[PDB]
Amino acid sequence: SYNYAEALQKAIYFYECQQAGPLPEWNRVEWRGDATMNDEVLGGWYDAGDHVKFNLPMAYSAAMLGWALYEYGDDIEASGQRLHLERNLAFALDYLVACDRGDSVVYQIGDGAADHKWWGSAEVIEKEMTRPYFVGKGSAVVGQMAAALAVGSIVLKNDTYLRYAKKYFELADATRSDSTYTAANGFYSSHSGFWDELLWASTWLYLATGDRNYLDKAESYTPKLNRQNQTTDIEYQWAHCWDDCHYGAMILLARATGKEEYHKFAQMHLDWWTPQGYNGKRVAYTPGGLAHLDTWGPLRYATTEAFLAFVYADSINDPALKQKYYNFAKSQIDYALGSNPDNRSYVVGFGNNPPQRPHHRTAHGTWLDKRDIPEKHRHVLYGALVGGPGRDDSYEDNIEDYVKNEVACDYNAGFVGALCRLTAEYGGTPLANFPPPEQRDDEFFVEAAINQASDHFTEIKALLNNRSSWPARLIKDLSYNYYMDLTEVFEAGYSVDDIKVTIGYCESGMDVEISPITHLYDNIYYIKISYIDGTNICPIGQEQYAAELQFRIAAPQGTKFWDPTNDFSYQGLTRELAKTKYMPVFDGATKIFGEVPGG
Amino acid sequence: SYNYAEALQKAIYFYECQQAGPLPEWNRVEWRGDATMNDEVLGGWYDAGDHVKFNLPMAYSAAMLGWALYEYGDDIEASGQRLHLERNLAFALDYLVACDRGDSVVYQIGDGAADHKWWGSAEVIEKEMTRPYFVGKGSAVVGQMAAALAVGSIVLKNDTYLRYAKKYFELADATRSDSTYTAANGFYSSHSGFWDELLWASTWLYLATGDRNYLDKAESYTPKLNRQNQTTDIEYQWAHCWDDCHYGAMILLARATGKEEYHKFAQMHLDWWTPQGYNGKRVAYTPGGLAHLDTWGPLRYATTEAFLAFVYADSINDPALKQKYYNFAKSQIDYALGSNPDNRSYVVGFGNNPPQRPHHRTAHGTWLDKRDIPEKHRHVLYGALVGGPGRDDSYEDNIEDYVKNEVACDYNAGFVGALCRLTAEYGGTPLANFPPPEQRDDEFFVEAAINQASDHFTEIKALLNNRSSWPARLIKDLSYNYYMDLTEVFEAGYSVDDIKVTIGYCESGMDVEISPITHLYDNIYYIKISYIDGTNICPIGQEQYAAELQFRIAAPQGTKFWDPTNDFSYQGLTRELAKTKYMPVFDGATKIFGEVPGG
Ligand SMILES: OC[C@H]1O[C@@H](O[C@H]2[C@H](O)[C@@H](O)[C@H](O[C@H]3[C@H](O)[C@@H](O)[C@H](O)O[C@@H]3CO)O[C@@H]2CO)[C@H](O)[C@@H](O)[C@@H]1O
Ligand SMILES: OC[C@H]1O[C@@H](O[C@H]2[C@H](O)[C@@H](O)[C@H](O[C@H]3[C@H](O)[C@@H](O)[C@H](O)O[C@@H]3CO)O[C@@H]2CO)[C@H](O)[C@@H](O)[C@@H]1O
Ligand SMILES: OC[C@H]1O[C@@H](O[C@H]2[C@H](O)[C@@H](O)[C@H](O)O[C@@H]2CO)[C@H](O)[C@@H](O)[C@@H]1O
Ligand SMILES: OC[C@H]1O[C@@H](O[C@H]2[C@H](O)[C@@H](O)[C@H](O)O[C@@H]2CO)[C@H](O)[C@@H](O)[C@@H]1O
Ligand SMILES: [Br-]
Ligand SMILES: [Br-]
Ligand SMILES: [Br-]
Ligand SMILES: [Br-]
Ligand SMILES: [Br-]
Ligand SMILES: [Br-]
Ligand SMILES: [Ca+2]
Ligand SMILES: [Ca+2]
Ligand SMILES: [Ca+2]
Ligand SMILES: [Ca+2]
Ligand SMILES: [Cl-]
Ligand SMILES: [Cl-]
Ligand SMILES: [Cl-]
Ligand SMILES: [Cl-]
Ligand SMILES: [Cl-]
Ligand SMILES: [Cl-]
Repeated sequence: SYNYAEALQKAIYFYECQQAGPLPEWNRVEWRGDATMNDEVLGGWYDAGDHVKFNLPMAYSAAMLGWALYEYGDDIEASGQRLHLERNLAFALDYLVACDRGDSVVYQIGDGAADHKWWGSAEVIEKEMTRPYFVGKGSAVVGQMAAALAVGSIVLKNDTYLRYAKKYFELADATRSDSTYTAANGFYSSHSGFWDELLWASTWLYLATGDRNYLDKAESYTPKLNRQNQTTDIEYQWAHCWDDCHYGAMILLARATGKEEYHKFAQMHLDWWTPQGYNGKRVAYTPGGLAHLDTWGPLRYATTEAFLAFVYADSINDPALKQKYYNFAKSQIDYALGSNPDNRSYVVGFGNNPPQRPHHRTAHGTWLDKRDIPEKHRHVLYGALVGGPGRDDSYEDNIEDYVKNEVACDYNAGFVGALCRLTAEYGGTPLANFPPPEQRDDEFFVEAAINQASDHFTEIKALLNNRSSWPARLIKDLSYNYYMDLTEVFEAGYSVDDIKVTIGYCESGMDVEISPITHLYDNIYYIKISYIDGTNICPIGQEQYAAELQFRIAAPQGTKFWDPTNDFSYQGLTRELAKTKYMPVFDGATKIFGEVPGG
Repeated sequence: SYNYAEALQKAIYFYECQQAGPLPEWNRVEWRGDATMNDEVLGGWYDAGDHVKFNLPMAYSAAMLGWALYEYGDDIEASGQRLHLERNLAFALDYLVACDRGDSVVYQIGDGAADHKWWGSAEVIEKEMTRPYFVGKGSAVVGQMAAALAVGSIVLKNDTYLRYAKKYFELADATRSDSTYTAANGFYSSHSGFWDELLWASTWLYLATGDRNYLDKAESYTPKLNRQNQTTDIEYQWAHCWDDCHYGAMILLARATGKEEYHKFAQMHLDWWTPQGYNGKRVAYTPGGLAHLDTWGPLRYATTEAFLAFVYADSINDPALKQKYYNFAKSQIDYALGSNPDNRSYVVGFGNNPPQRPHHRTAHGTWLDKRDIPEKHRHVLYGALVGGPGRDDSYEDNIEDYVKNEVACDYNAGFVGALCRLTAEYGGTPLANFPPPEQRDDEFFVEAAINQASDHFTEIKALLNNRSSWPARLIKDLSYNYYMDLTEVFEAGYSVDDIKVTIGYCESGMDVEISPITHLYDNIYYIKISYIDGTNICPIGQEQYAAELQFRIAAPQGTKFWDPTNDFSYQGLTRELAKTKYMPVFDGATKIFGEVPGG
């Protein structure tokens, strides 16, 4: 089968890849640093392969993580993953508490259009754009926030989360309107309305407190749910998801009240997902056996359903129904992990032939605001469940396909609960030395070329690069040195002041200084090129990743002695721009790349 | 009717505006310097409003100026213009001799297509492009060169001119082909063929030598001349012009031999030009009275025929014919001078309401390869006869109209000879102080703007301009100074070494240095911006006429003393670029523009 413990390990790690700054000390991702530190609310998760904090799918995802712990936290101790899941969840819940603004909440950080227009790493995005925030009291988003904190308070034994959960619930339930929820439009619009979120939140508050007032509230919301088409049944032909949690709330109410109506719903809905269907009606299935709800993120929907199915089956006694729901659930998870017509994992860094080009900016690690360069991802986004194949099982691993190769908090969330269930049952041993170290590239370096050369001068075209990625970062006090040998000038009967330093081109907006020619030792001299605000050299675009200077060092015109062939920093240069080690880069007084004459 | 001596004075001065480098000592044009000094053959005239040396019209123009002297040289001594005409002619003839290559000649300098694509002054064109030369033995071009030298040898009493007239004629007569005359195609293509040039050259050689053999040659060419349409007559329904000199040749042979065939031709030809016409055939006439041969350079054709008409009338005795031809001649010239429906001169810088926007590069004096800027010409192209009006006497003085407002060597050539005839008869007094000095604008200067101001720095955007025009020219050792008062620095406890100079932008290809901050006197200091090869600041285009530099002069970050309001070079600067006199420009050690503190 699969190593379900390893899959869970990675599936949890994914959330560490998504953390906004400040990072917790326990963050295990070597290519992530503090990012978006000027955000109006710190911490929390970037939503997908972007850098927007969208509170609806964020809170949804945390609620699902808390649900996993609530069902199976004791059952996953063997795998060693319980503590990882717990602290990863607190990280998000802390963000939700931090969004509190009294009569409203911060519900979004980032303008989605502007965020999406740019391709580059989290840690440098503030060099590209200012990130706005948005405040309101939308019942769906605030209700999902309440739900997340309620389940959170239970599994994390935390009074503060419970107090915020109640506050948020009262706010959503007083407001009864999504009219102040605007900034997520077209990305995470409230399609189903807010009645499902009030149901889901009050259900979890009932589970957290035992106060039957919340049970009464919860049940009072079920006649407000959307109907299946034009019938009197509650809608069941869809998945538990970021926009609609009434599905799982009904399952939770089945077990807590034992009432018939909730079991009838549960089995109607779950039946529609199974290959056997509900009275001849069923979700689309690929020939390969994937329950395929929609073009967008079909694995997300099916793996979340596998979780609901495991929980409902674990909660009933009928062996026929248990087997049917268990076999549906395991079949969807196993599809995602490799049991499909291509025998390939749809989880990054897991299993056989996993996706290698997820639509994920920071894991990609470009310097150029381009998706095609670099042609391979510089980092491994371990654990990320991709969108998945089409209705016909077709799929290509292509960074451009944000439909099939998107990754997201909400994709991973229900998938994590399902993997908890499968680990509990089959165990497995998590990877010992995970995550292993990545192969790194040079991050700060000069590329140089002989721009023009004559028998009295050397002209150098120098581009000081910031292509950092481990993590992408900014360095203000950047400089580099050009080392020369003046033996031939002295031997011909000339001196240092016979040699003059000039500039032939200085890139606009890169405030720059060049030192006088300076003695190092013997006949070896150098100039330092210093950028006053080196942070403007950053991997955010075609123009910004490198600063260009053209400088000339010249002997008096007409003369013939100049010999650049013995100059340390001239070594290996051609007419073509290339990386060189012999023009070393410094951060303040510390050399960070290259070599120096002697030492 | 007009001050013909003044018109003649100016018409000759036009050729001095046309001269290529090296210019003779006696050149009277303040806005012309040595130009195109890298040409394969030096001297000669730029053809038109451009900078090509086109040997066919150049030599034709020379031959015509020679003819003027031949007929009316003694008669114009009263005008004071004989010497001026003679040395101007000698200038062009010297060029024709210098074109000798033995079995071939240089017949063109500059590529017409390449030259005409660019709009700027003669003296800076080598910064723009590299000029080719062309060699061949075209019978028309070699023949015309021979003719010019043959007449020149007479009027200037010069054995070398005769020697080369004979050389070129023998080459043109042995080759009998225009096949190697290709470089001027589309500009000065040989349309008529070469038989007319051989007839013209051999006629002038006969008049120079008295050698009967040249007469026999000349007469032997007459059967090869083009016919008039389908008929038996030699073509008569055009003008003597750069392409076809058989008209003047027949007039010369009429007088030399007295033969009836030549007299018959001349009268037929001249009748076709007169208002009475020739047996019902006539050149087009504008209602205002201009014989209008063609939309291109109509004044050129009419005024050349005025000269031929004067010469033929002065050579016969029939009183009716004399009066008919003289009336025709004087009426064409007077039209050009202002006897027209607009009562306006079509000679630049002469008479009432003359043209002010001729199609002439160097006279315009741009700095940025545009016709429309500056909107008034910087220089007065005295004496230039423009193309002239349309068929209905319409005309607008528009730089863009290269049909109506073109000027050229051949436009002025016949014209000069006709003005010689008129001043001979009516005299007139030439202008005593001609040419008077031009009003100049500033040529080298800084435009500056406050690029950014802060409580601890000044940042300047500075453009060092070369919009030279009197004459357009190149300066290598260009620099300018930025002056500051550092009183507030010292009063706050800081030193000169606490003030840092950086660069925020340096235009590509402009080798520049900036001095350390330098003491002038008291608490006045400066930095000198020096361009190592300032000849790259030149008025040849939008990028070239100025070098942009952004520099910053900064006290430490955090300090509050910096005060630009007492800095000499800050006076008057705003956030928009403007010329400033307080950032003086230097050529080497010489201040060429602006003011210095304490002076
Ligand atoms: O009407 C059918 C069901 O619709 C459900 O809402 C879905 C929207 O109709 C669907 O367009 C949307 O898709 C998202 C996708 O979830 C996300 O991963 C991607 O980035 O953006 C897509 C485009 O917006 O998904 C939602 C939720 O699945 C209702 O929730 C449900 O009640 C209704 O039956
Ligand atoms: O075909 C009739 C006559 O043509 C004469 O040639 C002229 C060309 O036909 C005409 O196109 C050319 O026009 C020049 C113009 O003179 C010049 O100022 C301008 O810059 O460019 C135009 C294109 O070259 O003029 C020539 C000369 O008049 C023949 O010489 C003549 O024999 C013939 O009957
Ligand atoms: O919203 C769908 C999808 O969009 C992704 O961004 C686009 C962006 O919309 C467009 O402006 C830019 O030109 O191309 C990018 C890359 O496709 C975004 O990256 C995804 O997160 C999102 O699912
Ligand atoms: O040959 C006709 C006429 O052309 C003029 O040059 C043009 C040039 O051909 C074109 O490339 C450019 O765009 O505009 C200029 C000005 O019209 C040339 O200046 C004349 O001397 C010439 O008679
Ligand atoms: Br609000
Ligand atoms: Br590993
Ligand atoms: Br080293
Ligand atoms: Br005057
Ligand atoms: Br201070
Ligand atoms: Br002064
Ligand atoms: Ca909803
Ligand atoms: Ca050396
Ligand atoms: Ca001809
Ligand atoms: Ca000051
Ligand atoms: Cl990968
Ligand atoms: Cl690559
Ligand atoms: Cl040849
Ligand atoms: Cl008449
Ligand atoms: Cl003028
Ligand atoms: Cl102007």
